Amino acid sequence: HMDFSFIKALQTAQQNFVVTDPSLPDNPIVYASQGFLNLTGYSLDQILGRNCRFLQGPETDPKAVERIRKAIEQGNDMSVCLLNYRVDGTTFWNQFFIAALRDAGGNVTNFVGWQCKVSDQYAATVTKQQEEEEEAAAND
Amino acid sequence: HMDFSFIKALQTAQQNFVVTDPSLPDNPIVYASQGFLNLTGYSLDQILGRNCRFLQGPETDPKAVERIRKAIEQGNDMSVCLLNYRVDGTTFWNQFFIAALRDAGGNVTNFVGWQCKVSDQYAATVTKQQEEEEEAAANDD
Ligand SMILES: Cc1cc2nc3c(=O)[nH]c(=O)nc-3n(C[C@H](O)[C@H](O)[C@H](O)COP(=O)(O)O)c2cc1C
Ligand SMILES: Cc1cc2nc3c(=O)[nH]c(=O)nc-3n(C[C@H](O)[C@H](O)[C@H](O)COP(=O)(O)O)c2cc1C
Ligand code: NA
Ligand code: NA
Repeated sequence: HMDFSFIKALQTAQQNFVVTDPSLPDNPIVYASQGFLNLTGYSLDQILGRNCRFLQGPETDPKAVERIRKAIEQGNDMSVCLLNYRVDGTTFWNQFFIAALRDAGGNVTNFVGWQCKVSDQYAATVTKQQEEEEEAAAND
Repeated sequence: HMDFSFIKALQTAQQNFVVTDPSLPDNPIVYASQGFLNLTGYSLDQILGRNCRFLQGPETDPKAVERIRKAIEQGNDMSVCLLNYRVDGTTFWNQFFIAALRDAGGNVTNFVGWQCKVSDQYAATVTKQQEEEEEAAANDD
């Protein structure tokens, strides 16, 4: 159950992340780390106030995006590896974690998204495990 | 280790981390990632069942360790940059995050510690901010 301490931790450790505000229209970015800007090639001015879906493109697996979409609807933390796109259309494997931050009332005030770029070889092992988990699940 | 979402995230992202069990004497390591073993030079046989304090040595700031000690006592998540030691006695700057993980009853069942190695130059800017925050605080308290 992560709090503002998690944002401070990601910031000081120079991680790639964004903070969104679900009380605003389309749950937009309200903060992006210098690491995120370096990873994606966007300026802060190009992404502030925008939904993170601009990272997706035609080879992104819609099943991975659906897992993120459901986690946001439910306020559930989760992680998934999926293909994302830079400002120039080049791709990277994003081992992605999303956490819902709640106030003392237990209301979700913000989401944090942490992007870790992984190698093609490692992504192939992680997406194979995800494909296997997805099948085990659709058998139960 | 766990079904805790954050532990799964740290594991899949190949981070350096440990999980402890505060229900056991001296809150020992019950899980360490391959990244932690690679960063510190320890093998699992040397660290399972041990308190993480083996990472400290003479140049570690005791004020940083005290902040971690208090966070554990209170079940508060926090981060701090402090000097830590590998098994061979060589040092590295550990930008460190600790989180308390709770069951449905809200009891702390585990702590997770996430170690990010940072450069001497970057650590110098972070510890300066810590020194400045400590003074600003003692001008209130
Ligand atoms: C904090 C946060 C971070 C996100 N980061 C990513 C990301 O790194 N990659 C990605 O493909 N989608 C990311 N998303 C997901 C999209 O913003 C979006 O929620 C998803 O595409 C589902 O919504 P849609 O169907 O309206 O596009 C993130 C969402 C949030 C709230
Ligand atoms: C999950 C967890 C991870 C820890 N990781 C570190 C670390 O990376 N570096 C460190 O110097 N101390 C770390 N500690 C702190 C020590 O284990 C210990 O709590 C601290 O030295 C204060 O207690 P003591 O006064 O009994 O030594 C960690 C503690 C826990 C519970
Ligand atoms: Na796009
Ligand atoms: Na030692």
